[PDB]
Amino acid sequence: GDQRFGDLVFRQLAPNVWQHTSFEEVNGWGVVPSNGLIVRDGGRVLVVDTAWTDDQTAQILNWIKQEINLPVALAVVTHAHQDKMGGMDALHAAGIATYANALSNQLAPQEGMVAAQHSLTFAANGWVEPATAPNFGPLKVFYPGPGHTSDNITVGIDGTDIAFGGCLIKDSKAKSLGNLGDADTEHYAASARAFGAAFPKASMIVMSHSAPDSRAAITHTARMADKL
Ligand SMILES: [Zn+2]
Ligand SMILES: [Zn+2]
Repeated sequence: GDQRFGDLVFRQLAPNVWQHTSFEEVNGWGVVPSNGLIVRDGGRVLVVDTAWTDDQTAQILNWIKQEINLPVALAVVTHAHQDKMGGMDALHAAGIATYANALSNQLAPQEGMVAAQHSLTFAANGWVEPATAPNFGPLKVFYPGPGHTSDNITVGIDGTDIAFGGCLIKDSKAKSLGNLGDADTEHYAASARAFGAAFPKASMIVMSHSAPDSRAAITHTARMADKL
């Protein structure tokens, strides 16, 4: 079921999980949807990724205030690209603590993005170091390796059958991995598979530019990456 607030679209995926969608015209691609998540965790709300712009991100915050009416404690952004970090200033103006891979924060200035306030670091097995992600509630953050970008991270939602692949994962019907300009073509397949292995039971795979899919999205993405 889809709900609308301004230029955004919201779809409920689980009793306490919603997908947020914002659009931007991208040369050679079209009017591209970018998806993120909204998670209600007891008396607070957690956000995964911004919208493409500050104005669109402010609309996510206003929709949370209206439909959920619980304060937004934090946001995790999954890499330093406009569709995931374009709205950082809107989060900061609202007093929301922001987190990103330390590498995302390092790359953010070069990418024309505003860095997150806090940096996440990861173990050699890809799992986030818990001292860098305190009070993340059901969010389980995993760095699968370089793929779509060198800094892309993924998030699993504990207590649900959902795992969010961000821009690393394409749906099971995709014909390419899209723009490979910032991609790691040598490690993409292994990174896609590391994401699948980190959340081995998730049956609903959420991704940035397609509607939620089955685990066939992971298998297919990795098969496409094997040809690179
Ligand atoms: Zn990207
Ligand atoms: Zn993307």
